[PDB]
Amino acid sequence: LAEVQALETLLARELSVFLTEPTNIINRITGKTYALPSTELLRFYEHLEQCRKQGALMYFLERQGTYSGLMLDYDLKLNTNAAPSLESSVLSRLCHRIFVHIKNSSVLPEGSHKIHFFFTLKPEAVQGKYGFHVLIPGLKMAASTKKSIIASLQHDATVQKILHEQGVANPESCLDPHSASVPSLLYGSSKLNHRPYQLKTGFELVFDSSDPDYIPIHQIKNIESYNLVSELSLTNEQGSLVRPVYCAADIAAEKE
Repeated sequence: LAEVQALETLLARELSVFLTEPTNIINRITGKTYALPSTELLRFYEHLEQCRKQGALMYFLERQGTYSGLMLDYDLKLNTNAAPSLESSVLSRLCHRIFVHIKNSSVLPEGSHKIHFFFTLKPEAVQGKYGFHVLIPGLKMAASTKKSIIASLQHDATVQKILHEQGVANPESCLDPHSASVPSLLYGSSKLNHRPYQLKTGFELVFDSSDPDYIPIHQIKNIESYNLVSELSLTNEQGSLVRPVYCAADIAAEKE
């Protein structure tokens, strides 16, 4: 733990400079809030990944803010008491359905862009409920656009059919309706009494405004070869694999 303590004091000395005053990151272990600029987020995520690779206990939260990446928090009750299979072919269709509502939102920028979907599930169940996040960290959109996509996915009959076929006993009440507001847990961190979400697989989706009908979805190879906490952050913009796709958003109106 010696090398973990060295990083913990390093984080404390590098983030104390950004202590909130009369907010994007919360350290629930220490109860201190910080206002980090985007230029300094990559160094922060670089230090967390070091602590993650050593199994350090951390509990950092990331406020989704008004304009950031999209997260979908599912809390599913399964037909059996075992964790969901979540085969790659099933999650690929989920990506397609999620993207159909993204394209229909009319916020995507012009040109060719790479979208990355990430699926992390909770290791153990809480109150008989299993959960998994669908992180689209590089695709930055407004909070209202997230509520539109979330509301559409709640009524998406195709998504409900897939979940029910996988054994989900609550396909209509599993998607958190407040997914656009809850802070995103950084990858390696979790509550003291709960295990951290583990990344199963990610998918790469290439989209071109020229040909909108061609939507190839391929699985990501060597995801663990990247700074996972940085690639999965909804507010990171300096990732290597995940490159930001800035969607249309009225910044000020979205805050008001």
